[PDB]
Amino acid sequence: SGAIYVGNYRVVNRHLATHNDWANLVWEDSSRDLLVSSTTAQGCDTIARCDCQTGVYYCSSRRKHYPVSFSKPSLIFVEASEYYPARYQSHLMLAVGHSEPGDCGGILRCQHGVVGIVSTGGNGLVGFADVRDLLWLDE
Ligand SMILES: COc1ccc(C(F)(F)F)cc1N(C)C(=O)N1CCC[C@H](C(N)=O)C1
Ligand SMILES: [Zn+2]
Repeated sequence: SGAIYVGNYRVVNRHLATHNDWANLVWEDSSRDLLVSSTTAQGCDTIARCDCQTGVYYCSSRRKHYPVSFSKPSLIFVEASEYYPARYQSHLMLAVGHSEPGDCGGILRCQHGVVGIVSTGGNGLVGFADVRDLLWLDE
């Protein structure tokens, strides 16, 4: 579990979104596994605007942060689940890093701010849904 709070927005994995997220929907994209809902309280997370390929992510299954090198956002094949059929997930970045089911939602950050959230992995890999291209999160 986990979310990004920036301005009047909450960014979560689309497969983990709640009834409240869907009743206050701003934008969602099944191909990115993202959903953004509106909030009453003001969020203070800073979104990174960069092409960093190094950062640190929070891994709940180890209660630890890990430094990682990660790939550029791209279309990557993802296995079927109770939430999606087998498909290409867009704007996904992979790193060699552990992860298990509930790790979805952990933040990846670089020196500039929030880069994205854990959305994939499996077999010793973890993937991140990138949010750096969503320029409207700041306004
Ligand atoms: C880092 O995520 C994982 C962690 C562990 C596992 C494992 F292999 F153990 F079952 C799997 C994953 N994945 C990849 C995963 O949870 N899903 C399931 C829900 C939908 C997510 C999506 N973006 O489509 C993909
Ligand atoms: Zn950066």
